[PDB]
Amino acid sequence: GYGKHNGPEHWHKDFPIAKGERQSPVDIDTHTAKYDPSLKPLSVSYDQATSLRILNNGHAFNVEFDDSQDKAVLKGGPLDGTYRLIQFHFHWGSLDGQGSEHTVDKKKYAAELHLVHWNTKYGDFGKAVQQPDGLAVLGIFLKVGSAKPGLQKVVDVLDSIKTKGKSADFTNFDPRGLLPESLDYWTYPGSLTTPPLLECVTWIVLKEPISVSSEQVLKFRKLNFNGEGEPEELMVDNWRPAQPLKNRQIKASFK
Ligand SMILES: [Zn+2]
Repeated sequence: GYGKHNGPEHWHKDFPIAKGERQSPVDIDTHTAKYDPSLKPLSVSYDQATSLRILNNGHAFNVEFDDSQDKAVLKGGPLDGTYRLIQFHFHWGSLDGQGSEHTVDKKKYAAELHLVHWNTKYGDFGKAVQQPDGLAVLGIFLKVGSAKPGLQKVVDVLDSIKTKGKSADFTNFDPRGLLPESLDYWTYPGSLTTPPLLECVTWIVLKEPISVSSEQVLKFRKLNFNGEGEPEELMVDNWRPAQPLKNRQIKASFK
């Protein structure tokens, strides 16, 4: 979890890879990122996306998709091959001034959306996480301002999954409603940002944030880390701090 006695600063004791060479998130220093003209544009094909369910797993809430066929896929950019969307989730703060996992020149956003995809050549998500190129996660920053209409269906169902382990049917949700206008991105190799912290992720972090209203993000902060009938602990600040870049270069698709 993310408390004072089991937060990210303790994870290394159970998951020694927490101190590894390609851990995420990181600070993106925009002046030392390298423009790489050989990076292709991202290809996001989400028209046939089939959402199934939304679940409070005690760390965040996940919206899960049917990933048994190539329905919603990410290609191009720095990627070789086809990556299927399996779930998305957010990280957010107790205050608007924090919540994102990645930072841009040390600037924190109010929240960060992760669309998680796995490389179809490995057959399933479980095998993919064991490979250095197993996952691609698209990261999108949220700043507080105008409401995001395409997010509201998610906000409205949160009441039904308040506590850990609760799930609700969540069909016909279109993830295209959560993308910014521009798909310019930074990319670097990294890890999952929750345990088991495996170093299997190609990160693709979009330069343009989306805006959500204060009321929308306030509703995220009413969820609970705990299960029903346990003492209430609000689900806030479920973000891991920036880790050292070590021997990695962040590349940019844009100048
Ligand atoms: Zn995440």
